[PDB]
Amino acid sequence: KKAVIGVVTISDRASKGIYEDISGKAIIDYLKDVIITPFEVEYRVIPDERDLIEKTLIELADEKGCSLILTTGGTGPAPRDVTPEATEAVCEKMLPGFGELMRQVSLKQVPTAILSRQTAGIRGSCLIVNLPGKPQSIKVCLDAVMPAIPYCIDLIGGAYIDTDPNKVKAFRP
Amino acid sequence: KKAVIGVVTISDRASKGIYEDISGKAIIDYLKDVIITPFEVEYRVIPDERDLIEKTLIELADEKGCSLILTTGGTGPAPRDVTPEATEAVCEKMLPGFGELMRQVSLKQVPTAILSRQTAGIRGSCLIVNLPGKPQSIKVCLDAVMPAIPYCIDLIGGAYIDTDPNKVKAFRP
Amino acid sequence: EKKAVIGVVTISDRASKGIYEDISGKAIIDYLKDVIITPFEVEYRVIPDERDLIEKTLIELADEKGCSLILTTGGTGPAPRDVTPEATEAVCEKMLPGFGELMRQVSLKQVPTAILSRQTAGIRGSCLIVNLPGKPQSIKVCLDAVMPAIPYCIDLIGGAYIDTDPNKVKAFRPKK
Repeated sequence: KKAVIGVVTISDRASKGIYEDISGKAIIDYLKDVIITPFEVEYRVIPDERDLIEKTLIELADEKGCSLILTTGGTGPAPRDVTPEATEAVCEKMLPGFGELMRQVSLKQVPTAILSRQTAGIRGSCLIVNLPGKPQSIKVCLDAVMPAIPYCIDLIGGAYIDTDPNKVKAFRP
Repeated sequence: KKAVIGVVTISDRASKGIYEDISGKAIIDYLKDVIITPFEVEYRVIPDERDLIEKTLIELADEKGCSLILTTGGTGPAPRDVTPEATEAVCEKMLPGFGELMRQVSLKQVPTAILSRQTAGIRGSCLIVNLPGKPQSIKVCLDAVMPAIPYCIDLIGGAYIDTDPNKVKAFRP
Repeated sequence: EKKAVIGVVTISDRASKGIYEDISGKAIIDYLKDVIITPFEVEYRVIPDERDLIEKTLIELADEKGCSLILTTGGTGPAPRDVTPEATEAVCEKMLPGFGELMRQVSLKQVPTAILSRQTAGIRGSCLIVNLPGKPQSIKVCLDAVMPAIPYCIDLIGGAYIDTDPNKVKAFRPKK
C-alpha cells in the first residue's frame, strides 16, 4: 500500500485564515525530517465541530487511504475541545498507552499536562493519534510515540513506514 | 463568581458507625493551608450508596454552585467502592491524567496504589476529583494535581481560585 | 478456609492447536511457584484468539474452578484478532486502570512498542484477572510491578489467602 499520512489541524482561527497554523506545519516538518520511506501527506485544517472532525478522520482513513492520521488541537477540558470524542467515535479499538505516555512526557514541561485528553485508536488499517498544540510540545510527544508507530501500522495492515535511525528509531520486535 | 468547594466523604462504615473523619479533615486542612483567595466549603459525609453519591455530587455542582468537588473514599476494588462509577455518571467529560498522576506519585510509598480507581471529570463549570483516604496519600495526591486545578476551573468557566506559590504553584496558563 | 486456585491462560491461535513448550505460560507458572509460599493450585488453559471462548474460559475458571486470580498472556496488541482485553472487560464488573498503566510503564523501558499493548485488569466476583504480555522479559517486569498488590486486592474482594516470599516480592498489606 502507498504510505499516506493525514495531518489534521482542528482550529477555528486557523480555518478562518486569521492565523498561521504553526502546529500542522510542525507536524509535516517532523514527518519529512524523520521518515526515510516514500509517503504523501493529506493535510486538512478544519473548524472544531465534532461533526466535521469525525467526517474528516473518516474521509482520510476510508477514502484517502491514510495509514496514520495525526491531529492537533481541541484536546483540553474546555467543552468545545471534542477531538478525543470524535476519535473515540471513529475507532474500533483504542490504545491507552498512547495517552498515558504523551501526558507522562508532557508533565516534565508543565503541570497542566494532566488536563490533556489526547488519545489514540485504530480504524481499519489506520492509526489515529491526538497530538498537542505548541510546535515544541508536538516534537516531544512525537519523539516519544513515533518509535512504536511504524510497527503498530504494520500490525493493522497499513503501509510500510521507516525512519532515520539517527533521528527516531522505529522499533520492530 | 463566588468560589465554593465541595468536600464529600464517602463512608463504607455508615452501618458500622463512624467515629471520626480524618480524610475530610486532611482535605479541609489542605484547602485552608494553600488557597489564598476567598472560598467557602460545602461538606458532606454520606454512606457509600451509589445513588446517594450521584445525587450529592449533582446537588453540589448544580444547586450549590461548586467549581471544585473533592471526594474521599470508595475508590478501591471491593464491590461496595463505587465512587468512581458515580463520578463517571454525573460528569460529561473525564480527565484521565488525574488518576494516572495520582497513582504514579503514590506508587513508591504505596505499592497497592494500582488498586485505586480514582478518577476526575467535569460537570458543567465544576471539576470533580476523587482522592484517596489516607491523610498522607491525600496530601501527596493534592500536591501533584492542585497545580493544574485552578487553571482547569478557569477553562470550564468556574470561579477564580489561586494558591500560595510558596506552598503550591497554580500554573496559569 | 477458602482454597487458593490460580488460573493461567495462554491465548493464541497458533499454540491452541499445539505448542512444544509454552514459554510464556511456563514463565508465569514458574514465577508463581517461586514467589508464592502459601498452598495453591494452578488451572492452566491454552485457547485460540476467539473472544467468546476467552470469555467462557475466564468465566469457567472464576465461577467453576473458584480461581482467585487469573493471569492471561497473549492477544493484547493492536491487531484485529487480539481481543483478550475485550473478553476481559466483558466478564469483569469492575476494571483496575492502575494495572495496565503501570505494566506498560515498566515494559516501555526496554520495548518502545509497549504503548501498543491494551492489557488491562478487572474483578469478577472474588477473582482478579490480569492481562500479561507475551515476551518473557516483559512478563517479568510486569509481574514484579503488579504482584506486590495482588494478594491485598484478593483480600479486598473476598478471595483466597495468598502470601509471597518477602525476599523475592513482598505482598503489601496496609492496615488500619
